[PDB]
Amino acid sequence: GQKIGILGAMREEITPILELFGVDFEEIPLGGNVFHKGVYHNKEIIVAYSKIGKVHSTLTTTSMILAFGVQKVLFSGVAGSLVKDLKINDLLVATQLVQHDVDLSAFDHPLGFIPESAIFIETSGSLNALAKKIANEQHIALKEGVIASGDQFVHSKERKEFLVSEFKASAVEMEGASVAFVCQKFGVPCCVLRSISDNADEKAGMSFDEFLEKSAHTSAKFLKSMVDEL
Amino acid sequence: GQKIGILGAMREEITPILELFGVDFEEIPLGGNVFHKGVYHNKEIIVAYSKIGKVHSTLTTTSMILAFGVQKVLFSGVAGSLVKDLKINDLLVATQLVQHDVDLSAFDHPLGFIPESAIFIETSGSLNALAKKIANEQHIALKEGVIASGDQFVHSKERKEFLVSEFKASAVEMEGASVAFVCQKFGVPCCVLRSISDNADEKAGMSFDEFLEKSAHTSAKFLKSMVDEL
Ligand SMILES: Nc1ncnc2c(CN3C[C@H](CSc4ccc(Cl)cc4)[C@@H](O)C3)c[nH]c12
Ligand SMILES: Nc1ncnc2c(CN3C[C@H](CSc4ccc(Cl)cc4)[C@@H](O)C3)c[nH]c12
Ligand SMILES: [Mg+2]
Ligand SMILES: [Mg+2]
Repeated sequence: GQKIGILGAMREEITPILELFGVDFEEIPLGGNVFHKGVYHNKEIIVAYSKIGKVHSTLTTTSMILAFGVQKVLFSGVAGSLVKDLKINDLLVATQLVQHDVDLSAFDHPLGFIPESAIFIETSGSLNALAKKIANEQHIALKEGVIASGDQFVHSKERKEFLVSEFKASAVEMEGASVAFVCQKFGVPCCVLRSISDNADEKAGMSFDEFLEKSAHTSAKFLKSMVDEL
Repeated sequence: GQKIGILGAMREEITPILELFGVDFEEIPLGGNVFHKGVYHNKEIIVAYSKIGKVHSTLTTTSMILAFGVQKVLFSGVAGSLVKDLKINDLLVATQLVQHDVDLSAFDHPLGFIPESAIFIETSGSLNALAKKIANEQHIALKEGVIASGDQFVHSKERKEFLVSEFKASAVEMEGASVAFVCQKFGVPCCVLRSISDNADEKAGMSFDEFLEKSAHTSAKFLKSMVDEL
């Protein structure tokens, strides 16, 4: 089968991936990351956590593509909810992603826009449709929406309101847009899957600490169900 | 000699590099970038502009290392001044770089800090010392200081004051910390050289437009003088 890269940002997001897949992994260090290489259902899987934020995740995704030759990238992890219908533990796939902290307004560019790029980065319609079909068959809600990514943990009503008003984002995290961006630049199909850990508000830190483990597991289990169909 | 990667962020920052080196270049596309491969003074040189910002520059630096096998990376371009003694056209090398827009304060981390990383990223003491020796011999001032990098063009007194107070930064740009970070992760020596284009204040946009071409040339000419000693 096709070689699949599987990414999280934090070790906690990939621990359930390694456990749920349950196969033997070889650990390969490169560029400050540890890549776990295994075989699952006749497919090579490469699993890593990037470390937090846009630079870390850009580097790790580029390494996955250039050094390991992955043919698709599936990102699994947690996110903050920006919409009332995404509750703790709920899943979404990002149809589009934006770097919400990019600001070239001094040159009259829209927020999120960089010359020679675009505000919104697309993911794989095929992988997103597969996710939705699995969610429907398993009787779980799966939102499809915009994810905003930046290098700040969002924990205020004011910043939430900006993300909703400026980008119509449904969730916020720190890595999805960079992962999807790298994949687009190399022509590699990408899916970004997140489970809600908090509401990105004043109490988000406490909610994140409480729900990281469960939400990371919810996303990882769903990612595995996608790989089972690939 | 050793294979050298030479990076700018904007096409305008590498146009003088290609012209000043004056050799034949082969254009090689990869990952949305165009790499210009030439031979200069018995050294292979790979020149590219990354496009603006942290994600673009992280990707291009990773490609330079993984796909082209560069053994050192020299970054050349322009920057906004945060200190009175760095005037338009003046040069500095970054002794350390910080991602000034990283904010994990919700988890009680210092600004700029990411777990499993550090606030300040180091560059090559050898390359920085070479730069200083060349500047002294050529009778030009060369500051050695902290450069702050983020995904916003800085154009306000308030943000300048934050960068100086929080990080003691001397200049601000959008790519240096990410380039230096990637190089550190792969063990590749890095030097980040910038020429001042503006004062990062309310009028920075107009100053940048006026001085981009000259400042980019000043940095490129100095970078070439470093390569002449390598
Ligand atoms: N409200 C929010 N804002 C941004 N990102 C996230 C995420 C997703 N990721 C989790 C993780 C949050 S930053 C952090 C720092 C130190 C420590 Cl010890 C625990 C967490 C980042 O990889 C983004 C969940 N909620 C978020
Ligand atoms: N005050 C400042 N703040 C941040 N970065 C810089 C830089 C360095 N780079 C130049 C370039 C500024 S962003 C931009 C966008 C659209 C257009 Cl058409 C022209 C410029 C980025 O690669 C950062 C110089 N001054 C800066
Ligand atoms: Mg594409
Ligand atoms: Mg080192």
